[PDB]
Parts: sequence; C-alpha cells; structure tokens
Amino acid sequence: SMSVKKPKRDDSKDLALCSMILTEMETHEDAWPFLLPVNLKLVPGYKKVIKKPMDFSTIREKLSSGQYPNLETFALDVRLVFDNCETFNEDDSDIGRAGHNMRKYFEKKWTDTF
Ligand SMILES: CNC(=O)c1ccccc1OC1CCOCC1
Repeated sequence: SMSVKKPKRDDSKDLALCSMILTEMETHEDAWPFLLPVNLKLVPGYKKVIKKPMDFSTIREKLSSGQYPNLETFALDVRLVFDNCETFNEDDSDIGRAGHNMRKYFEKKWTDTF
C-alpha cells in the first residue's frame, strides 16, 4: 500500500532476458508455425475464431518498441500464441504437437530465468 513496499527487485535486465528467451523460441526447429502471423486471407475460419492472433515476430516488434510494460505482459502474449494454437489445431497434428513442445520449452526457460 501507500509508503509500504516489498524490497525492490532489480528489473533492469528483464528486457534483455525476455529478448534472449524469444531468440531461443525463434531458433527452435518447431518454431516454424509461430514465426509469422497466420495468414487470415489463406486460412479459413482463423480470423473469425481466433479473436487475438499472436506470433513470435509480433512479440519481437512489441518487445523492441517498448510495448511491454512488464514481464507478465510479455509472458501473456507468448502463452496466447500456444492457447490460439490449441484452439485451432488438433493435439494429434504437427502444428498441435509443435505448440505443446514450444509451450513446455518456454515455461522451463521462464521458471529458470525468473
Ligand atoms: C500457428 N499456426 C496455425 O494455428 C495454423 C492453423 C491452420 C493452418 C495454418 C496454420 O499456420 C501456418 C503458419 C505458417 O506455416 C504453416 C502453418
């Protein structure tokens, strides 16, 4: 509350650490379904069903232009990529499996870093 704060956490390295995690995400061999926005003109149903599309290149642009006020907002967009993937793809599919793998890969790097 007012004039009552927890000991101040060093958040000066968060931006660079999130960039590092995103670079690791972008270079994983199963990152290919998430590198660029899903093409809404070429994929029927996607624009209608997925209300908040998200991909690694949009995340990179947002991170690089100061559009993440904190750690949590970055993690929400990364998780949104995989929540969208689960909504539109069968678990038993290459993209469906790519999503589950990339999520597990992200969550470990996220716990280990922060
Ligand atoms: C994350 N991608 C999808 O949920 C997706 C769903 C149906 C059809 C195509 C899709 O993504 C393409 C992205 C570019 O590479 C090939 C798949």
